[PDB]
Amino acid sequence: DVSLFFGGLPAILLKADTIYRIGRQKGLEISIADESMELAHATACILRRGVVRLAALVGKIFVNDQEETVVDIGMENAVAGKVKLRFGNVEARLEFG
Amino acid sequence: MADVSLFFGGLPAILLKADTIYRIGRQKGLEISIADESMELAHATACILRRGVVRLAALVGKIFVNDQEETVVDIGMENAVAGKVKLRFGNVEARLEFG
Repeated sequence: DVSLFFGGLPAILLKADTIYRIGRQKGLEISIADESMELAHATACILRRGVVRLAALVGKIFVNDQEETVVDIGMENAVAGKVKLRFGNVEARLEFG
Repeated sequence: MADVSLFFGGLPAILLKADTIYRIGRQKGLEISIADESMELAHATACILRRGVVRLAALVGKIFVNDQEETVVDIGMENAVAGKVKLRFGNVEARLEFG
């Protein structure tokens, strides 16, 4: 249903009822080694069926180049089923199935 | 001082460490796992945003700060009375205490 793609990783198949921790800290669901990412950068969740919530913690988040603090994203917000994300200076892509 | 602790009734205080994402929910194995029906499995997160300031973000569940609903909120000593800030996660009462 909702997949998250960072360069160099397998697609992350986002599951319900799970808090995804995103940062440069090791041992997180999404640990990215890039120096532009904060140790505790952000968190993602499935808010309800087909809808992902992203929340910025210590790091900044951009959705299609617009800064957001907290944002809910579903297929209706996508272009050709995709959304560009950026965490610090690290780009990623969400895809809705 | 820059000590910030989270209290859920009759649980030991959780002292919040910098650069750490605290998962808050009913799911077992989280930093803050609370067995209450009104807590969602993936309810919220807390993290030290900067010295003496905690950011809380509501995920699946709702958060209330001194009874006012918030989605993302930053809380430091300026929001405390006698060192305390009242929080609610769903129907679960909690408080932040600032050193």
